[PDB]
Amino acid sequence: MQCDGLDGADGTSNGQAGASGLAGGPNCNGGKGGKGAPGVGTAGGAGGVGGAGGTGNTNGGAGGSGGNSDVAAGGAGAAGGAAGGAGTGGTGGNGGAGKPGGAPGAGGAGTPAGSAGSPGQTTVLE
Amino acid sequence: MQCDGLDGADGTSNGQAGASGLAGGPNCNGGKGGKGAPGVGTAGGAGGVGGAGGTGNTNGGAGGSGGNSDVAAGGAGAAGGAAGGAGTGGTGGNGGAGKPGGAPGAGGAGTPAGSAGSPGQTTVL
Repeated sequence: MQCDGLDGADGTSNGQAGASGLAGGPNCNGGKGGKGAPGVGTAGGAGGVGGAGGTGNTNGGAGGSGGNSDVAAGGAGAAGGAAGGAGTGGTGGNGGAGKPGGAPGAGGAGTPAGSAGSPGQTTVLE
Repeated sequence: MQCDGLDGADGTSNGQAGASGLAGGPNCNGGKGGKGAPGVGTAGGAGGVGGAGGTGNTNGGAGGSGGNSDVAAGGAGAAGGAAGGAGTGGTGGNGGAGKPGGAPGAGGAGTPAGSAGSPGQTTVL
C-alpha cells in the first residue's frame, strides 16, 4: 500500500455486473471491484474483480459482491486481486442474496492472502 | 440454452482482470466470465465471474480462469453462476499458475451444482 488503484463502477441497471477494479499503477494498490446490481424479476449481477497490485509492495483490491435478486439467484461475488511484492491480497466479494444465493469470490494471494467471501443468504420455506 | 452476447471479455493488458459474464435473459444460460491476463513482474489478473442463468430452467455461466505470473501470484479463478430453475450451476474457473498459484473459483448452485475449479500450480525453481 502506497498509491490508490481505480475502483470499478457498481452495476446499476437490472442485473448489471460490477466492473473490475484496475490493476495498480507503479506503487499503487489494485482497485476495488464494483458491486453487482440487484435483479428484479431476474438474477442479480455478478461482482467485479479486484485489481492486482502494481509494482512494489502493494495490496490487491477487494472483489465486488454480487447483487441480490427478489425472485431469482443472487449474483456471485468476484475474486480479490493478488498483492504485488510483500503486500496483502484482496478479500473476495460476497454472493448476493437470492434463491439460491450467489457463490462467493475467492481471496487474492499475498502475504497474507485475502479471505474468500461468503455465499449469499438464502430464504427457506418452513 | 446458450444465448449470444453474454460472455465477458478476457483481460488483454498485464495483470488485467477478466470481465464478468452477463446474467441470462429469459430461458438463457448465464454468460462465461473472461480469462484473467497473465502478469510479468506482477501478479496475474483474476477471472471474471460467471453470469447467473435466466428465468426458466437455465445453466449458470462458467467462471473465468486466472492469469499466470512469472514471479508473482497467479490470479484467482472466478465463481460460476447459479442455475435458473432446475438447471446446472456454472463451473468455477481455475487459478493461474504462479508464486503461489491462484485460488480456485467456487461452483455455482444448481441441480446439479457446478464444480469448483482447480488451484493454479505453484511454480518452483
